[PDB]
Amino acid sequence: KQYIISEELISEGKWVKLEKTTYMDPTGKTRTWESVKRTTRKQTADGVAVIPVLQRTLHYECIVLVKQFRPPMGGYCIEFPAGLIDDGETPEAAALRELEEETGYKGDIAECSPAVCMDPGLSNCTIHIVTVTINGDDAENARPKPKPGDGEFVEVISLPKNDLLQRLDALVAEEHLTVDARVYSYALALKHAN
Amino acid sequence: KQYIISEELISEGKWVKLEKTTYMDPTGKTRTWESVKRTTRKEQTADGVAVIPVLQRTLHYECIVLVKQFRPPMGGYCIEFPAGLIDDGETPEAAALRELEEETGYKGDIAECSPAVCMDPGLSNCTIHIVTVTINGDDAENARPKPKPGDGEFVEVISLPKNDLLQRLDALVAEEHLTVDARVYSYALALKHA
Ligand SMILES: C[C@@H](N)c1ccc(-c2cncnc2)cc1
Ligand SMILES: C[C@@H](N)c1ccc(-c2cncnc2)cc1
Ligand SMILES: [Cl-]
Ligand SMILES: [Mg+2]
Ligand SMILES: [Mg+2]
Ligand SMILES: [Mg+2]
Ligand SMILES: [Mg+2]
Repeated sequence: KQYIISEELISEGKWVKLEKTTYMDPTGKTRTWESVKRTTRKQTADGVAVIPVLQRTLHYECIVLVKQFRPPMGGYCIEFPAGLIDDGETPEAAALRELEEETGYKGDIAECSPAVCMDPGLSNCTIHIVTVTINGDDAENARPKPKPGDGEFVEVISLPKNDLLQRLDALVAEEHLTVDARVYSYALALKHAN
Repeated sequence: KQYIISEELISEGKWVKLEKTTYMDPTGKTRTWESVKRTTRKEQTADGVAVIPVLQRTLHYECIVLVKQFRPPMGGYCIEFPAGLIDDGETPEAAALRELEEETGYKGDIAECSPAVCMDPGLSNCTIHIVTVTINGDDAENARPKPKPGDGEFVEVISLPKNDLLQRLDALVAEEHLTVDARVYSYALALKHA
């Protein structure tokens, strides 16, 4: 019933552009929206986010997260490891590379989502959520070597999966950080299950 | 260590703006970023709310109540948690219960309310509270729920069992052109992983 009529460029930066979208509502009334898009997509999606399950025998399973200064937020955020998918990369492979660059961990693909939207009221940004287990007992993950590209400054924070939500709430209360909504959603459902 | 130096307007719409952010990196070097922000945020603790609505009924498996809407930024239909912006002076909890009723017809009870969490911190400053609400579907008020959408809001309600949410979401994605929201997918993945 609904569809895009036209998109007017309002402003293009190097990384992000702003558009005026004209669309047909289900009545037959023409309406407008202000949309954002990244200029970097071709791809299955703009990016990947990695859910990295760190498994070490005789330890709690942990979820590996990253803390970074985020200039749109003017502050530090706690997120799943994540980045853009390179021209001609599969989402799986983008996931293992990002996880290594950002955390030093080398992991295994467990499962891969379809393309899912980041903030559909605002942007067309999409990611694949890639679940990855990390054999924390293998020698290659013993002393993880993070390989951060230019201008990435990443702190690695591992939290137990079985208490994820309480541990994040504690970091927020103590450290003036913003947790990522996907992280929080995941943490919430771990408590809401069963 | 890192902090904002300046924020320069590039382009302001009625609803969304684009800014050039200058910040200090942890090496002591100036860098820039392109930041999106919504024009509607005032004194709220966040831009919006998303509602995790747990529909409870005697002799029924618990359902998660979701909404399907056309999203002009995406050029297509998206499956999301019920959600909207927080009105000036409104509490996140009030916004949540109101949005939930407007979009779905259901009258919820507050369970919990997150701190403000970021939607896409590499792109925007946009934040929400994620509000978990239970719906007593045995209450006569919630028997034949009537949406009360606002102007230009066109919503379909989809209720899926919590105990099979991820497979049911995948089935819907198999049947049509539609994108699942990343928070919904994250929550569904955690329910499997638990
Ligand atoms: C119903 C009407 N008051 C309205 C119309 C469009 C929008 C909007 C939101 N985000 C991006 N672009 C446009 C908000 C409100
Ligand atoms: C590596 C460095 N040239 C760089 C710097 C900034 C960004 C960026 C991304 N999204 C929005 N705004 C800015 C991407 C890359
Ligand atoms: Cl897992
Ligand atoms: Mg990253
Ligand atoms: Mg990266
Ligand atoms: Mg809404
Ligand atoms: Mg609404």
